[PDB]
Amino acid sequence: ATYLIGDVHGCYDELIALLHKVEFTPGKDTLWLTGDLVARGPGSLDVLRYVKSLGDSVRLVLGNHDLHLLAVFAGISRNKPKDRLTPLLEAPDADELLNWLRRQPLLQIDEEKKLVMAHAGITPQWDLQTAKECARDVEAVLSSDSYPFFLDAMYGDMPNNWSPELRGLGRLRFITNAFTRMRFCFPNGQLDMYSKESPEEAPAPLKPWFAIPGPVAEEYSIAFGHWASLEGKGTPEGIYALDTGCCWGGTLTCLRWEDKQYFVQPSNR
Ligand SMILES: [Mn+2]
Ligand SMILES: [Mn+2]
Repeated sequence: ATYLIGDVHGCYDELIALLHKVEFTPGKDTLWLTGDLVARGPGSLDVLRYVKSLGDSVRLVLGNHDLHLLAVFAGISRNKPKDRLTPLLEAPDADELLNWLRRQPLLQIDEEKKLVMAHAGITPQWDLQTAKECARDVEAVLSSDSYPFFLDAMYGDMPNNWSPELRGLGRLRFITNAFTRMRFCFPNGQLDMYSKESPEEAPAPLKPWFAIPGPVAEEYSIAFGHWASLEGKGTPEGIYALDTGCCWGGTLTCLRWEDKQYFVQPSNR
């Protein structure tokens, strides 16, 4: 069976309880995770140890908190107490866990399931070939010996409009923002990097990225996490918003792909 779970955010107990509810069995089943494995919840260290141990039984995409953890580890960014990352950063296997984490994808594609995953979704300004190339380019910098320079460069809110002509720092920043921070778009597909509200709470003319017809969404189902204020609701056919806010006191959601059946684990608080 194939299971897809939204942002875990260090909620190790809820993750394991949900996997036991569906009797997840590595070697028979595959787990897809929308990223943001770490921060806010208490068990980021246990989450990373477990997800790394799954090997080929898990298909991960990196989220914005996963990249932020890497930036803290590399001395690029300051550790925020609220993120609760210190046990992971101080662990004796921190190097092993985080060198594994930075090698993971930003984008997963299964052609037989006609299924795409990324943390925030797929901007409507990208076709599939472009999304693949952009994921490959950022994955290459993150997996390289020089990844702290990219982590430092990734911070920024501009440019917010895609063009194949983008080069350099702006190209990489846009790619990172589209895969890991996107929520709202302007009508022309341009990213808005400020509003984090629900679609009904947002100011005009902002619309969800998935409300703008895009070439990927026209041919593939898209699963994503990230947008907790969406509460997993309000999406069109073929768009699966899996982040129901476990770390915020919401729920952890798991979708089984074969029958589109949902399983939910309440937050422990
Ligand atoms: Mn998140
Ligand atoms: Mn996120």
